[PDB]
Amino acid sequence: DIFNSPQNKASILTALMKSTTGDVEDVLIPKRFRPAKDPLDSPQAAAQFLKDNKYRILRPRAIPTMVELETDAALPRLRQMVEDGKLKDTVSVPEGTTAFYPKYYPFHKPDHDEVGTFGAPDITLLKQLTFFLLENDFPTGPETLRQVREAIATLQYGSGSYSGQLNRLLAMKGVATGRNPNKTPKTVGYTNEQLAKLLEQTLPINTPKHEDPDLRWAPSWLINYTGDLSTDKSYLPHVTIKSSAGLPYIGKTKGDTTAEALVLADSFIRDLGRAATSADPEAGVKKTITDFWYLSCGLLFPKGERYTQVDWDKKTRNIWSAPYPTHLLLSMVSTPVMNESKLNITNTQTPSLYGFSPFHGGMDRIMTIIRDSLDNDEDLVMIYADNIYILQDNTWYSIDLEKGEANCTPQHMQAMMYYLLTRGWTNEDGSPRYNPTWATFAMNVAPSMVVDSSCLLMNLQLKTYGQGSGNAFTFLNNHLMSTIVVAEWVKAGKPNPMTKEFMDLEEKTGINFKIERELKNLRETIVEAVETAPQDGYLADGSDLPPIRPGKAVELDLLGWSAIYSRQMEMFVPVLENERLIASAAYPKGLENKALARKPGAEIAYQIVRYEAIRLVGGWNNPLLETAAKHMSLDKRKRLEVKGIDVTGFLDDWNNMSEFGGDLEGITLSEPLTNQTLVDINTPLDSFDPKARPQTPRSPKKTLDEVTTAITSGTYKDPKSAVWRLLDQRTKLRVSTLRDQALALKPASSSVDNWAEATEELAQQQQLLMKANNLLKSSLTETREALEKT
Ligand SMILES: [K+]
Repeated sequence: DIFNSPQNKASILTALMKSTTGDVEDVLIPKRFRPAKDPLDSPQAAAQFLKDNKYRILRPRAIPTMVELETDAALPRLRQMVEDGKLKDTVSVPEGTTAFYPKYYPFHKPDHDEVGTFGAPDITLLKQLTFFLLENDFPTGPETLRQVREAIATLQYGSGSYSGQLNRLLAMKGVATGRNPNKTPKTVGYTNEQLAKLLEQTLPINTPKHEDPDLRWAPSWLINYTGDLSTDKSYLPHVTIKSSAGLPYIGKTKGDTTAEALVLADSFIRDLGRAATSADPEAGVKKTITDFWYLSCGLLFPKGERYTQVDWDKKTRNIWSAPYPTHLLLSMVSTPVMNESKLNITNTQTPSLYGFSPFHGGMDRIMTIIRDSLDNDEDLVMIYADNIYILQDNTWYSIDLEKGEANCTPQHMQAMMYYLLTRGWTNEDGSPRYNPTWATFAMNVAPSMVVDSSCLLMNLQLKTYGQGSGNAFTFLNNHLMSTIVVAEWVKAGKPNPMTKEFMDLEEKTGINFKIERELKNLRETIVEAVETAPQDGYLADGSDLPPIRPGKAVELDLLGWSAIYSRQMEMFVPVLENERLIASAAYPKGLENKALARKPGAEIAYQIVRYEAIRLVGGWNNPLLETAAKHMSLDKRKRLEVKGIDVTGFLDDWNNMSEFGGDLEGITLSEPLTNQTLVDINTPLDSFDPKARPQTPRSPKKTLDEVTTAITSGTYKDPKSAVWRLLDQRTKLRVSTLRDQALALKPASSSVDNWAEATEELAQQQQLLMKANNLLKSSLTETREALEKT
């Protein structure tokens, strides 16, 4: 026995403990990340950490124990549903004689003790990329491989840690109260009417459909159930059935608690309305607020993201999981308006990017606007929640509010409520599409329920600094804050984003922000993108292959998208920003959709979806990534065909299972991705003429620049409409005045004969009584005080 293939001889100690200590490291494959043990994973350690860092911990409040009530007694409008056996005959409500302190313990995965399939990097793809690189002469191949391996080695998809969540809360407090403490719109210098005039341009809205119910009813009254499928309708917002119910139902989904949410939402709105018109509105309103304190406390859910391994315990984004009744009531105000307001820069003369999709010509419409602005030597601004985009001095600037939500004051949300109730919930005659009860909830209570309220982590009831990220108004409040920053930029004579004059806008507004991207020589970059467009492959000559040499991309990072010029379509098309593309390839999310995960059909289809989606979003233009992902999806498809396993239904309706499912609803993945798929996703319904875009619904002819100029002159301090004047006065008057405020609104709300004249007289009357400083107190402060009572 001579020349036998060597086998590793090791000590019995090594053998016993299965040690790889001696073994040669395969630098081609990164080791799995194992999160450290978390020292802040106990209520004692977490509370001490927060105390040491001067973070406010509230005196804990208790929720009454659950009591069973008859569904038909609690929800009389749904008696028929109970009778038809379609709805449970009992509801579990917090009306007990005893009470409990709520506890929320979220799961953080992976963790020190569990490094499993959740958050696993795509090592199979890494191996496929490696092998395809050996077999193919792709000039961009080595860089693609390096990038995917580096993302696997440095990032981690998962739900962070308690330390990450706690450190994140500190960062939010610092944004809100630290270097640049928050400022209410009034402190900055804006009245609710002045802000509404800016929002008419930055966030154009339409009124809800005339057939949509006004804000006059208890939520359950918007449910019409008879049994007749043709007439059965809910006029309420839609909900994510598998999402958390929030307080007072920890561990339950919205699906398990819809009847309970309706009972609680009905009760809160009913009690509030009665209290407001009672003999003592202050005592009654404060009692209702205290009784339903839990409707203002969000479960501090750790957000799943592709975090950096080194900053695993330094930063974990949180989702402020709003109580289902609060969510329902807030959504009743925002959704009917927003559903009718998908107005953005591609379809309306507005800087708004609300409802934007880069697909179906969207990216090309943006590129046309960018090119025209560059040609006409004009500045350009675009706004999307906490994202600001500025085109000035042949440069594309991406400005993001620093931890956006943390900059929010209840007054910012109150101004948004004013905008929605004046511009949205209004009839053609100027009369309100709401009653005093709804104006009370919307204007006086709602902003202090989700802004500067509280959250729950473990058994700790913690202060929330700013607005709760994930609440129904997150986008709207963030968009209003960006509007203030942009308005201040215009006022300051449009200082370049790289200057101190631009950075000084942080103090002027009390809103923290940072320049995230500076894309220099824009005009030249766009020219290069067109010139370098390949003649070969997908969207070039139409063949089902990636280009040998991909063209230059205009790296706008416009809501995560870059632009590529297509010779076949003679237009710019979106491709997911490189860094996001690589991170999604390295750390794919799993089947993260309800019970869907238990459906073998969905689980199986997902494995194909996962690779098809990575190709669709931009992988198609990365020769190595397209080659490997195509191979993998085809292999999976072939196994199914050979085995006779049908998942076509899940492949057709794939959108629900992919982080990329948005907008791409009309595309099907039952057939493999081809050049047609790419043509289809990029096909516009209509040709584009920027000059043909309709102007904003309100103040059409006016631009944001014109409105800013008017505001600096002291214009729009007060609305002309008496109905609107009453709503602005509502923001200044203390809760004890609610019964009298209800009387001032009743004529316009009831649309009585001569309501307009009556309202004018009542508004002037109210205006006079507001000369008494004793009557002047923010109901938002009164709400917070009542919510925090023990
Ligand atoms: K701030």
